[PDB]
Amino acid sequence: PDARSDARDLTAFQKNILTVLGEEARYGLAIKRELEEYYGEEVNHGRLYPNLDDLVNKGLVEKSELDKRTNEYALTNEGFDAVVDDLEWTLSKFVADADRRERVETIVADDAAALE
Amino acid sequence: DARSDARDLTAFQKNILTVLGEEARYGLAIKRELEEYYGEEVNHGRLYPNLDDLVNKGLVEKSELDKRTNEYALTNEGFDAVVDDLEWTLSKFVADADRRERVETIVADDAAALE
DNA sequence: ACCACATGTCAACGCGTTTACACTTCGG
DNA sequence: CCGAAGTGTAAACGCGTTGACATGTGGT
Ligand SMILES: [Mn+2]
Ligand SMILES: [Mn+2]
Ligand SMILES: [Mn+2]
Ligand SMILES: [Mn+2]
Ligand SMILES: [Mn+2]
Repeated sequence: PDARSDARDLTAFQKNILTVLGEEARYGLAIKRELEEYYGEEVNHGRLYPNLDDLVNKGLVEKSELDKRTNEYALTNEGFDAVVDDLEWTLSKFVADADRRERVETIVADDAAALE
Repeated sequence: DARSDARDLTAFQKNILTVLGEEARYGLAIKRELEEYYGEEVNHGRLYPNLDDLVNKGLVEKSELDKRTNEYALTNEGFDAVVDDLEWTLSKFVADADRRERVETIVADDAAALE
């Protein structure tokens, strides 16, 4: 299963969900909150869960049960490949000269600093 | 703020800005590059409304190349939108040392492709 | 028991796309 | 001139969202 064949037709919402899960696996409403933080608005759970269900059916997300009212969503191996593939495309178009590159380098350096 | 523009746009539109972040191009050149990305035919009836909409949002400038050809380029605002989305994806991808070194090798390979 | 939490589900609604027809412009 | 290039554009159409109802769980 190639993640490219399955992840280039996803909507911005779905791709943002995968990026959130790229940080760490999360239960439903925790994803909602982090999406809400990115969008600056409220995200309707009636939109989240069906989109999580779609990503599951596409093979990009696994749905496990923490307790029998809570599910934990996480990226499959194909899901992580989808996140990597999207980043390699974004970068291949952004890294157009040396200034663009070092900009990315300081971004990644600052990100690694926040992790300590 | 760069976030407020980037968040709303659709995937199709951000792909337009990613394309333009590499280089300013004319309409059908954007079309062909997205057709290579999607691996599907891209309807021009879909592209031109989207580029124009991105102009009304102040993220793309529409200039005259010929009087049958337009050149589309990123405004400084559109660039900040591209950079902000890049920063968010990276902020959530660089979760440990291996993730960072993965991004470093990608960026290094990209830089070596420049010549 | 109480009442959050967590997720399920849907159809009226919103909205962008598809699929056309259409124009003016440049090359040979 | 004649065809392709390049872009314009609108209505049927497809298709995901909105905003709500809904169930069942876990905590206190
Ligand atoms: Mn979606
Ligand atoms: Mn909600
Ligand atoms: Mn990709
Ligand atoms: Mn093509
Ligand atoms: Mn076309």
